[PDB]
Amino acid sequence: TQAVEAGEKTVEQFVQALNKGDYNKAAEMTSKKAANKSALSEKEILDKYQNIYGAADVKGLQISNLKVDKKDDSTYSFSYKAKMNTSLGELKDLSYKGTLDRNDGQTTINWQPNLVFPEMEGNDKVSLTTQEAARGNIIDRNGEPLATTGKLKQLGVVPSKLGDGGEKTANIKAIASSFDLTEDAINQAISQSWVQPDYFVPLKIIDGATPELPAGATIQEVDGRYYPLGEAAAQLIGYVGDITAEDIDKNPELSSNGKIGRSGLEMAFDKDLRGTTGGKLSITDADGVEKKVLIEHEVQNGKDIKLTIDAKAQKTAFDSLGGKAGSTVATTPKTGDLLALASSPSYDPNKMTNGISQEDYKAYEENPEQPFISRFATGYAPGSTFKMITAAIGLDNGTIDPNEVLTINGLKWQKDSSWGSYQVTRVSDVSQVDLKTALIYSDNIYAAQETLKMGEKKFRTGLDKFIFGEDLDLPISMNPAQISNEDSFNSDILLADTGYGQGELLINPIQQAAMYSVFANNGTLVYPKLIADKETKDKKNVIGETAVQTIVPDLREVVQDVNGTAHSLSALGIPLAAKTGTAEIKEKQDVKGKENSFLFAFNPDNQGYMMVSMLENKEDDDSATKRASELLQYLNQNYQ
Repeated sequence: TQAVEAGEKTVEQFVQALNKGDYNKAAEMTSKKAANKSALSEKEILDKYQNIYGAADVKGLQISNLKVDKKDDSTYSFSYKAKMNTSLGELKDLSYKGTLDRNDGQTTINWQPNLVFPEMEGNDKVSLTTQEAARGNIIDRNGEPLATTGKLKQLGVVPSKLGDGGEKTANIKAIASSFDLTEDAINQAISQSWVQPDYFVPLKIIDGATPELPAGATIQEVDGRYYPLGEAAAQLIGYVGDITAEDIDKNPELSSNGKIGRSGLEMAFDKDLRGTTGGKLSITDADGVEKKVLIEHEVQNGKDIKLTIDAKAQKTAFDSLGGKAGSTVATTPKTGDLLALASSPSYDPNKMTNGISQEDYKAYEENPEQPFISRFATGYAPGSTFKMITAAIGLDNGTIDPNEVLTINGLKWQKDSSWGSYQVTRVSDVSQVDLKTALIYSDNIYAAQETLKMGEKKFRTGLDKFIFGEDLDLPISMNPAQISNEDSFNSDILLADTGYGQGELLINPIQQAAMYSVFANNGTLVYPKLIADKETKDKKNVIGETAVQTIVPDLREVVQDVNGTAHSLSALGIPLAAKTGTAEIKEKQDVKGKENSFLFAFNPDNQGYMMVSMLENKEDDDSATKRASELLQYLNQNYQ
């Protein structure tokens, strides 16, 4: 037992060194090269594991059922079950066996090639052939492709067929102007270290019709990932990139030859989209004749993924933002289907997944408006649109009488002198303000006063019935919405500011569309849904049906009344309930004050669609309502 336990320790240290890829450390614990001892030297054992385990991308060698006994005077037999991960999947239930040598004061392993794979002997070889899986597609609610694998036209040049001096400069100028390329790029591309005179130097993926090809330019058809909506859905869909050696070390079941999702749904659904590699891992004898098949299965192409997105609504929602900073979310509020998740400004995913320069990529990262942000999944203060929620809560708990008229004088207001210089501000100096008037004119002072009357306890009781703190079941990285930093406001100012939607509230556009769905479901909250096949999930009695039937008619007046803040939408001539909003942010970079513009709108007749749009850090005289008519027409026509 004293020496048997030393043998158990040596075997366990051997598997550990193999598991960690430190093959030299494992080889240094083997007996001398001899018959009945080790079959190879330490360097040859190191090279044997490094070549074989490296070829199969072996990872996570784990053992079990270890048994160590005694065979001779200084010979101890050992055996164990083992499993490992390879580029063809998990190799399970392996029967390893060997002997130990306890000559001096230390115990070594009589290494044999059967400690690489169980049934290897002498100079057996290992073979691995693989077949790449084709990546599945991402499609919209009607089968339109959002992310697909298609054939791309690759424009490139051969430096030998380009010219010598003068005619070479002319062809480069002709190719640069015929395909919209800079002249310095074509010369820099053909002058890279890897280029040889006869090589095909790829320049640009051209889409559509191909112009005339000058001397040296050729078009080659190559397969690659393609995004038909382009930047219009770049943040949601994401992009794929080349797989690196570090990716394979983390997951050997990837294809070192293929693509991996780097962001968006391409990354969230990388496993389902990439499929599984086919092929065979086999042992052969000294000559290439096959002995034992360790792992074998055919290739399984990636499965498709069908979204709730409407490809036309997604493109319209993105285009309406005009490249400004903002986001738009469209839903069918009775089921939660996410028709559109637009974020602006955006990046070119086709350029990212093909060839993008360090300069163009840097321009994306240093852009102050940050096109890489998924703004539909970023927490914002909801803005004064949030009056609807505060009103609904105030109606439910009897604090708010819809017909009671507050008297408000001026554009500023504070509870008392303890607020110091701070005052709640409104835009319209309306003296007599009831609930309907406050919603039509977007009166923040009314909301702030009603919130203070209601009090924190009653206000939080109404807010807690929503989805604050909840993790939505969506394949989009996102933080749960919050009412404030802590469980208490500990401030009348913070309570009042929250009343019209801008204290420490953080609610992303998707979570806003979730909350605001109560007005299209008689007080039932319907959780948003992105995968088409998923089941509708709702939350009942979030606000009272009485509050809905009081507020929605007022929200119609926000559009229909001549002084409603969304009155420009009455030009559509469609049934609309809407609510605009604003939010002031501290900025610090300009320390002048940034203002966000919000729009909420849905069909109050059939509840067929709902929209939440926002402009982040709006330019002067710009608004979300000014940009919404086109999307509202489309949704009203196609979602009743």
